[PDB]
Amino acid sequence: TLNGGITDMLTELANFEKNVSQAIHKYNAYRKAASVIAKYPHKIKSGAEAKKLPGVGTKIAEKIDEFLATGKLRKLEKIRQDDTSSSINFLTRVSGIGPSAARKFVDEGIKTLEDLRKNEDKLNHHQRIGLKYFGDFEKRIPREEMLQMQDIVLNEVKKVDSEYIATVCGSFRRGAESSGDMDVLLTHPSFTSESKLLHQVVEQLQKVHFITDTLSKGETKFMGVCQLPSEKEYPHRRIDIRLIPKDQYYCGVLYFTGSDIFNKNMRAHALEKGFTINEYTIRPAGEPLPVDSEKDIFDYIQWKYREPKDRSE
DNA sequence: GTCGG
DNA sequence: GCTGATGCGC
DNA sequence: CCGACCGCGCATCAGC
Ligand SMILES: Nc1ncnc2c1ncn2[C@H]1C[C@H](O)[C@@H](COP(=O)(O)CP(=O)(O)OP(=O)(O)O)O1
Ligand SMILES: [Mn+2]
Ligand SMILES: [Mn+2]
Ligand SMILES: [Mn+2]
Ligand SMILES: [Mn+2]
Ligand code: NA
Repeated sequence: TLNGGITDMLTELANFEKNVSQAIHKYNAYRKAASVIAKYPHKIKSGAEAKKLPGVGTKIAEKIDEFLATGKLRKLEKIRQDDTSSSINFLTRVSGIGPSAARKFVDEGIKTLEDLRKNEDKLNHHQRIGLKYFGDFEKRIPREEMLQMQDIVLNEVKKVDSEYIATVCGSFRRGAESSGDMDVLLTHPSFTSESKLLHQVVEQLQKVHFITDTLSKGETKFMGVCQLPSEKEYPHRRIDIRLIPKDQYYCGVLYFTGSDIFNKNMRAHALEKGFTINEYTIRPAGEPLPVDSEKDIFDYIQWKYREPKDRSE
């Protein structure tokens, strides 16, 4: 809230570069700037003050100067008013509609939610589900509901087999008071880096009607929809489940706890210490080093350990 | 769009 | 009917 | 001043 007007501005520019310009590196540049400014403990008075921060450069400092002077950004004003930009931006809020589908739709005059309904036969399964739950998927999930969801998943998992271990990661594990979705990391002793495990868990969650819909499902990843049992229905929620080798659990939990900016910052700092981190391993790239805890990974790269609650960048 | 090389 | 190409979310 | 900034699992379909 300290520099919220600035970070909101940079976030809206990011979304434009992602959805309309299809410029993913600019999208990420804007987000890294919004992130670093969010962390800045002073109220920003000038573009030059902001330019001191790593990731804020010449062009953002200028935009910051204009925002500070006028209270707005002319570039954003023009985008908002541009029918094609505005429509593409909008359509990409449907899960399953990305920059390419959005732009194709808009070129054919499909431009609003109603139009998508009028044309559901042009949508694939994922997009039809995105449309069906459009409002629900933009609602946040209160931590109290996440706690009930956790209990359902952790118990139904234990029903299928007691050696399974499910861990809710993402913003929940970082202790956020609300979450955009539910991210679940799954392990079983029989699946290691050598050695239907996911399908058994998915189908049970379907059996007790927690999982309502499927977006994508394979041997190691499930993307779908779930809903707490009900009164007014609870909203339908996005749920992601990943099955990962048990001996790669801690790299996995580190990664899927995030945040995504934190992961970016860690993989870059890793390189600055001779290491390379991914979702599965940490390597000097040579053999995967041994890991028994998240802190093991912090140690290797000489960072002070950070509890999950301190990785929300 | 930014920054280290 | 198959599959390389690519989109999507992450 | 110029390139790196992750790369992958899963679904779809244009082009044979
Ligand atoms: N592009 C990316 N680069 C690096 N790491 C990435 C990533 N996308 C996702 N991740 C990682 C970190 C997230 O915390 C985690 C879950 O990704 P997520 O898409 O569920 C976002 P989350 O952090 O859970 O907040 P929320 O909005 O859902 O409440 O997976
Ligand atoms: Mn999440
Ligand atoms: Mn989300
Ligand atoms: Mn997720
Ligand atoms: Mn990857
Ligand atoms: Na979308």
